[PDB]
Amino acid sequence: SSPQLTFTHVANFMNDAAADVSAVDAKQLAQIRQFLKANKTNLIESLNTINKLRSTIANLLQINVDNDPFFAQSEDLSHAVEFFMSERSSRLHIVYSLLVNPDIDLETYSFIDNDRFNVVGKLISIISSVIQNYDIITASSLAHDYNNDQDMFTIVSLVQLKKFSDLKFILQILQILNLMILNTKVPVDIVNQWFLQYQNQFVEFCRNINSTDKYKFQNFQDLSYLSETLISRISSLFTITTILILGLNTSIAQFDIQSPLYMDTETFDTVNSALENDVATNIVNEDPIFHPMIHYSWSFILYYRRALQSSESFDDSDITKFALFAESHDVLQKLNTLSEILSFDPVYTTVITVFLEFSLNFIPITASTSRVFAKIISKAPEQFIENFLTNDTFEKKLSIIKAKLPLLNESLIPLINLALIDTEFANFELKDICSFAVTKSSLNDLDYDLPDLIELKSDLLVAPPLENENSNCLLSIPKSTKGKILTIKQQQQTSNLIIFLYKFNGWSLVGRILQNLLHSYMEKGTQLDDLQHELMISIIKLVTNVVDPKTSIEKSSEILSYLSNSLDTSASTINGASIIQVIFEIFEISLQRKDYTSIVQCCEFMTMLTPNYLHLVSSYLNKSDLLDKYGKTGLSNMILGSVELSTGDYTFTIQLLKLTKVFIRESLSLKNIHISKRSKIDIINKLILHAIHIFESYYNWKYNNFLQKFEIAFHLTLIFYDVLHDVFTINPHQKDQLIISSSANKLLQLFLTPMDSIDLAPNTLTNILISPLNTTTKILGDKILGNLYSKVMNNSFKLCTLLIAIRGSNRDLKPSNLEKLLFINSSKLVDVYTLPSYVHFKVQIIELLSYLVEAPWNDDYPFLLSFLGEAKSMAFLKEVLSDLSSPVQDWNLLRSLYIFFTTLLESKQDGLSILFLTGQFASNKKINDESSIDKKSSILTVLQKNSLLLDSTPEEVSCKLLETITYVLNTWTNSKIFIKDPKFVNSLLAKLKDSKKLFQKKENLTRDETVSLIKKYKLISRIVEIFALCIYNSTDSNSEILNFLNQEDLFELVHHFFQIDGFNKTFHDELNLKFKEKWPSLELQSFQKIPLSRINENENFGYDIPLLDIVLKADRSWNEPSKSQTNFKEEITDASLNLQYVNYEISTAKAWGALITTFVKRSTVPLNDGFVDLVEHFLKLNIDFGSDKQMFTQIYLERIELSFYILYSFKLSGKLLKEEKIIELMNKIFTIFKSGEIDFIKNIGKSLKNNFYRPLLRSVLVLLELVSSGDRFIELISDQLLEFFELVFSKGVYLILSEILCQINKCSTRGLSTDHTTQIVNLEDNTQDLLLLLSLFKKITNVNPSKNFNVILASSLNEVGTLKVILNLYSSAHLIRINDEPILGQITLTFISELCSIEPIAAKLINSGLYSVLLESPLSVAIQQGDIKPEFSPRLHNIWSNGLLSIVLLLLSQFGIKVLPETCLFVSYFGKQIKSTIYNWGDNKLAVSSSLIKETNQLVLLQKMLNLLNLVIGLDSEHDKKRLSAALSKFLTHPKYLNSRIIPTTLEEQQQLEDESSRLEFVKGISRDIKALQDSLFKDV
Repeated sequence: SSPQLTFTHVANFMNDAAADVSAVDAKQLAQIRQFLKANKTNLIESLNTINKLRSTIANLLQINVDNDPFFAQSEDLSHAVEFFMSERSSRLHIVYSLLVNPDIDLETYSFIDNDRFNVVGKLISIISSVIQNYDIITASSLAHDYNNDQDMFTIVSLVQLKKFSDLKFILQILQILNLMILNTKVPVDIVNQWFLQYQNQFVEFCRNINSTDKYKFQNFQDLSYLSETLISRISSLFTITTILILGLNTSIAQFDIQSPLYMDTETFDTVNSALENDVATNIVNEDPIFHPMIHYSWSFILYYRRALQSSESFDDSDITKFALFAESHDVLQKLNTLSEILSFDPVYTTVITVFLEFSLNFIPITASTSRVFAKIISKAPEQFIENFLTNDTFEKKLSIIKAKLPLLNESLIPLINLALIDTEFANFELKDICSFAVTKSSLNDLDYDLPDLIELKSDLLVAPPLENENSNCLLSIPKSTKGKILTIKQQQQTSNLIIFLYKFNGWSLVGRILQNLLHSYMEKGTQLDDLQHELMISIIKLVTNVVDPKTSIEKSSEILSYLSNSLDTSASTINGASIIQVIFEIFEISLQRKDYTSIVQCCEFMTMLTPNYLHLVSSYLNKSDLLDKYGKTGLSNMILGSVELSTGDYTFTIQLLKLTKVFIRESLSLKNIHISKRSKIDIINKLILHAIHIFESYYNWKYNNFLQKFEIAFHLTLIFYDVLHDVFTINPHQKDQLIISSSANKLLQLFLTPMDSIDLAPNTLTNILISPLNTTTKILGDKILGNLYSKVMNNSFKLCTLLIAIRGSNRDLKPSNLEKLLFINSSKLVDVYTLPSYVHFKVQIIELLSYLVEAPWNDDYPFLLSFLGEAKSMAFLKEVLSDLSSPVQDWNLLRSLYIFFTTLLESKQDGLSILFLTGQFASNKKINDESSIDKKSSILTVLQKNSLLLDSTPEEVSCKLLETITYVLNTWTNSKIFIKDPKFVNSLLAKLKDSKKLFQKKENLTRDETVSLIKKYKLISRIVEIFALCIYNSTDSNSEILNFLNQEDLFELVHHFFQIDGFNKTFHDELNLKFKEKWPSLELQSFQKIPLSRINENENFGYDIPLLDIVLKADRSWNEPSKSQTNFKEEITDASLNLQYVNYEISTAKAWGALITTFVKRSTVPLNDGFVDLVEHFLKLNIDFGSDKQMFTQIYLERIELSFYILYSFKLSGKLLKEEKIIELMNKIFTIFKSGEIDFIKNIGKSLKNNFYRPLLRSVLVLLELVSSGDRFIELISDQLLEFFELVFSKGVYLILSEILCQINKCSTRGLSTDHTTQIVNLEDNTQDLLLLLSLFKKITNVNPSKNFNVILASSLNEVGTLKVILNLYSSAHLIRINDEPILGQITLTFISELCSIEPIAAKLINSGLYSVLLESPLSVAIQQGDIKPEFSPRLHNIWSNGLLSIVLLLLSQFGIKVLPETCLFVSYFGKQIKSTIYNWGDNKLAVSSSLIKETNQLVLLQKMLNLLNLVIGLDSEHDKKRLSAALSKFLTHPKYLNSRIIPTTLEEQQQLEDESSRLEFVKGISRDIKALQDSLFKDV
């Protein structure tokens, strides 16, 4: 059936597409909109709804069984409950997503806009219904007691989850309702319903749940503190909703009087009566029914409403009672607490800011009010802050403060508090103060002349604000200063003040006041007044805002200069006077006295001071005692152990972690070279030590605020990952250049530990990974409350993946304990994978599993199937199958699943792979047979289904699908279920044919064009690999691939895939050069990426852009290049794509070569002319020096091999081809073999790279086997053939034999190393000298050579020198023993016979006298000694005997009477062996074989031939022939005697005797040959 979409998946998709709607796939977007248009009423209306355990939980859910079929038949009831919660939350997620961004579906959005207030009323009714059944029925259901205890625990846990989910549901509905009713005119019906159900149901519920004074484990503060945390948010949101319904508007920053509430005279009465009833019955309960904000704002609403009308009647009877109530209930601190609780969303900050701006008119600005305003308003958006600061009422109230400014509590403290709103506003109000107000008890001390206009006739000394009494510092007012005297009460609804106009700076005054406060801080001690202490903290915070990096370094420096003008010069610890030193002294004193607020504020100051002033922070951290110094515990640990571990607040720890993050990032920069490396290294090491100390213990602390625990783990996992990533994934050829290398090494040592280790860092990481299975983590970590937990989790997943990758890249590192922990906790990750509420954690889990499986284990291998089990593995398979087959699917999830399948197929996890492929466990291996795959529960079915959607599927997903298919095909299975339906092969062929976008490839490609080319290459490589496998496994079943390969125009399509021309060496070399003059301290290769794994194959080429951004963040040339300057960012981005392009081009060339090779191997029919054209193309490509740049010289080798085998395949078939192409190929192969990248002449290549010229040698040998090419181009043919012949033969033979001389004696002063055993397998003489050279010699001699060719050959041989090296190698054979026998002489005779076969060479060599020279050798004398028999060395002895007889016979036959004396002396010297053989044959007891018959026939042929061409002992006299004939008559009559005398001494003789014996052939050959020769002799005589 159809899987059908669910609300959770649609909500996840809309969350993904909430940023950019156009960025998502258009078809998926259209299908999502089609789903939305069908479900328009089910979003909200379906929420409304007006065997004992299942009935109890069904009553708990307040929904019928048949209403939820998924809940009905779910085996695990917890899964059904989780699914129902997820669907209920996802409906409102969809509604909120539509409200926030209407562009997702404008048709469904309009369904809400036209029915806005009906939806609002429905939301209020739903909130009331949820509150009604929150505890009335759930508590009764929990109170039930049937039997068992595990069921009771499960029911209790489910009830607690349901209650917390109900609270989260209320929070969600409140968020949506506040979004809807904002800046809208609320009808009086909604107002009445809200003001009725708020008093009737909401406040009592909140108070009852807050105080529960009206199963033991997992019910402590881990549970009770949760409800108190949620109820506070719920009450704050009720307060905000009540404020919004009254008519607050953020567009005008004022209450909307024209709302229907105030135009109705009856609904106004109900609200007024409700507030009056709340006021009049307050004292019974100290907490009012309505928040003091509501009464406090109603006071102003009533005042404005009365002022709009004419009559007022009573004034204080009704207007002022609400104000008095609010003031007596401490409205300001309640407002501050309300602002603090609602900090998660920025809208409520705007609401409170506009409320404060509205209330400005009725509030005089004082110390407490200014403090509250600074605390609240400073977090508002910039536009609302500007609106508040530009208000006319605020300006008028600020002018009064600024009038009489230097009065401490009156004006100075409120102005300092107001300065904490905006930095530019503070600068404007503090830079140019132009008023000085002085109060004096006695007027005699002032010499002023005279109604308020006075003048000063002398200089005046006035003590500055908060000046020490003993200090001599005073402020001087010059004479002739106009003054104004004020002695009357302030005119708003004071002492004798005198105000002079005096232009002075306020920053200097504030700095002097701060120094004075420091002096009293270290004099009195810790008993400083709160007013002074808070003034000090406020001044420190103001300077912190001043020194913020958001300010320009110039103006920050100017302000800090202003702040230090009036400081005392008595201090001399550091030259000059600075406010930074004052704040540092305050920090040290506060650290000594354990003052939490002061240290927190100073740590914030020092955290924000780092980016622009690092030479001060580093110096302080060196001098201060906050960090450990040589075995001495620092002040930070003293505070953490005593103060923070008892109070439960860890603001200082989080501030320290933030400082660590900022310090590391600023130290990695390039503008901080003026700071020494050693200080930075020491400080970074100390900070990393502190961070590691914090990491191993924070998880067991007690937290008053739960979010703080998320704020710590977020900062810890963010520091480790950056340090490890910047070091272990960059700079392949170095390991310690970066300043953070030591910290990275120590972190790697701590995280990766051997098996026996028990270190707590891997345990903490693993505990973080499996957190979502906790109840408190499920509740607090939900996305409704916030997204900090999700960031924590993705950081942890990234860190764990990076650690596994780093370990896997080193063979020396043994398997770590973290991987064993992950293997043990592997069934706890499948649980997270299958959780309905966690669908944004699937890709990361799958990637982690793939990385874990890919890791190599040497000693012992852990099996995933053994850890998961039989039940947990099947659930994983079901979830994976459900994910694979969905109507709408995520591309990232599909890609990750394909990568996971590919990785699992390569690994040794055979059980899991078998389960995934076949759907059944590997334990039942007997089931494996034909049709033994469960089609319903196998990945193969889904692979087949998705393989046909190549056009719709994106190219990455399809290419990885093809990788998985190839891995399935090549090794795991032989039955090709894929090719049963030809649709797959047809789709592959269509993609290959229409993939012709590879035409231009050069015409100034853009970035997107290059990316598309890369993807196309990646797809085509996999396609041709699949085709190669399909054609190889089956010869003729895939007739369509054969037809595609047999087409006429294949060559034009495939010829460009074998050429690699997409690399720009000049571009890649000028970029590296130009990077070292702009920034000479850096080299571009330092930022090169390191490939750690194939799972991250896409991001493995080029340079790291984030690291370059970190290093060069402060450089203008990197960030804002000019028009006349190069753009290094874009060039580096381009250079990273070229490497990937070249890599995939080479891969595609390799795959195409493999496919063509495997096609040519099997084909038997004659090939087309397209392959001749392809061979010509390959040879020309090698002509143009395809390896001069050393561009992956295996392309050269594969081209050579392809050309050789295509040429060789023409021998098996006919292939009648013209001689012109033969000549072209022959000339091109000569030009390849001479000079160029090949190293045959230099003799260096032959010893090492013998594969670069041996295919060429066989190609030359077998290409000449075609029709003889010696007629048409006989001139060029002869010239090229002679050149190639001499160049190969003379040089190779001379060099090989010179090397042999080197191993036997001193050839070129290299040294003498004569020995029986040397080098390996005759170097190349075994193959390169006798397999090819003599064969090509014979081919030329069989090619009808001309006399002029022989003459030129002889001339070249004389120029080189011949047969001297032959005698030298014969002496080598004398001095070299192989298998305890001299075997190198078997080829000397062959070479001699080949040389002597032709007349000119033989005639030229005989003049040098080969006979005596070869006879003088000791082996020749040993052979001449006689008594040589085949019993000793049959094969070799017959070989040399036949060789010498053949050469003697041929020379005698060819040459005339000028050689007869030489032959006569040769046979006289060699006659002893012949006589011994004759005597042995006459005496019998000798093994005679076919070789002996051949030797006897050759001797007989030489005899009478040395006679008639006018000696031979044993054959000259006729008596010898008579005796031989008598012996012949004796033995020829007894074949059985000959068979008995025959002894098989040769393998061929043994084989012949085994098969029907050999006596018949032996006797027949002997009889025929001997009778013929005897008849010839008798006729001649």
